Amino acid sequence: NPEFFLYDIFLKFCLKYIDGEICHDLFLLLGKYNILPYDTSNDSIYACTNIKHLDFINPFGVAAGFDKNGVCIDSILKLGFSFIEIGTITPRGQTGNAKPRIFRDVESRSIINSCGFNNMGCDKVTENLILFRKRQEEDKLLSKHIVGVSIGKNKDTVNIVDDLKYCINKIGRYADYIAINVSSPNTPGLRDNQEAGKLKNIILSVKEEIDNLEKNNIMNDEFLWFNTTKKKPLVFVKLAPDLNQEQKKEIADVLLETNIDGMIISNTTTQINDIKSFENKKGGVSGAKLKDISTKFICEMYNYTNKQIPIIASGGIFSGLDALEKIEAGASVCQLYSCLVFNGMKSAVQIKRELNHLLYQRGYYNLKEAIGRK
Ligand SMILES: Cc1cc2nc3c(=O)[nH]c(=O)nc-3n(C[C@H](O)[C@H](O)[C@H](O)COP(=O)(O)O)c2cc1C
Ligand SMILES: Cc1cc([C@@H](C)NC(=O)c2[nH]cc(Cc3ccc(C(F)(F)F)cc3)c2C)no1
Ligand SMILES: O=C(O)c1cc(=O)[nH]c(=O)[nH]1
Repeated sequence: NPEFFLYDIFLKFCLKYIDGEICHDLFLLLGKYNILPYDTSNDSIYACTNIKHLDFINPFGVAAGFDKNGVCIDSILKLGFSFIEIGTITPRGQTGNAKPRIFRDVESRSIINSCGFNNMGCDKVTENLILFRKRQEEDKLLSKHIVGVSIGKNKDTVNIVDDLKYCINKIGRYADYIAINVSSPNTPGLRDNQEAGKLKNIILSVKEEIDNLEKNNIMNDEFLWFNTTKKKPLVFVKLAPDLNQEQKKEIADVLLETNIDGMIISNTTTQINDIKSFENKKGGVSGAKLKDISTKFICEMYNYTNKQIPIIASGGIFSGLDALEKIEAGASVCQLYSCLVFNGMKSAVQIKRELNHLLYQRGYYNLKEAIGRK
């Protein structure tokens, strides 16, 4: 804990004096050289959870966009997170929009971004994940930690599906699950793929390409799936909150039609117009202000899918209570982003015990029961 205390000092100075992207890069540099603190505590057995046959030692991971290139997986997980979603990645590396592209508002614990899927591309990120998977076998703090991969398209690409299949064939073996990103607001025209007709086509094509890796392989499953599950990656789809309610219904049954393994709710939003310092800026907003809207989006989709599609929660989770709200709404695991930005190295340590203490007070035996009790 003395270690976490020092990094909070650096955090505060960063938020006030340094550009956000520069801080974010320092974060990842510290992680790349393994000088962040560790959370070596046994996670409460009553707080574990699962998405279908995917097991999470605890209900908290890091959302996509934090480690877009998988250069910092070890150290983020060792902060106390049960999993991480890297990406979103694209087939080829791209620069994204021009800096400064991210702006934070400490006062409201909110953020606005317009990066534009900047990443090194899938060939490079794949070799980064392979190395992690090698280290994972050597490190007892990394065993049973889940790594998912968010996948998208390039600014230039016309065929959304052409980009996804390439990513899968390249990096599918090493992923525990795949997250289809059709919810980013800062790449023009991507959300249009969320319309049921286009989406169903995308899911089915994704699910297909995963199986073809399994089908044609001379070696056993033990050597094909170089991941944590030793099984083929699940398939999740991350959705945006800026949809009218009828659009949500058409998506729901498509998920049911395709037997999607899970749904991530939600992505950043553009509906927010209250925050002063973002009035000048463009892009998708995340943080506290996104909390209430994310929670509702969960209960609706949980409704439209008749509770048959596992939910991953995202958007405005800072507290152990914020988490229980997302779980009660029907979510099984929670993803964090803004919290890490405003709370720092201690984010996972703190939110885990808060939820633990809260589950006991509310009289829940374990976390699984609290799911969807609203
Ligand atoms: C700077 C930044 C980059 C992001 N990049 C991605 C991304 O590449 N893929 C994705 O699905 N979501 C991305 N997101 C959205 C977050 O992953 C998360 O879904 C959203 O920020 C809500 O979480 P929060 O309220 O805890 O911050 C990004 C968000 C931010 C602020
Ligand atoms: C992409 C993208 C995201 C961003 C913005 C939104 N991220 C951040 O502001 C951010 N991330 C992680 C932290 C915690 C942190 C803690 C300590 C230190 C150190 F090193 F100083 F001790 C640096 C950072 C912050 C403040 N900019 O680009
Ligand atoms: O990479 C990005 O710019 C991005 C993607 C996304 O899904 N959401 C977001 O806010 N930014």
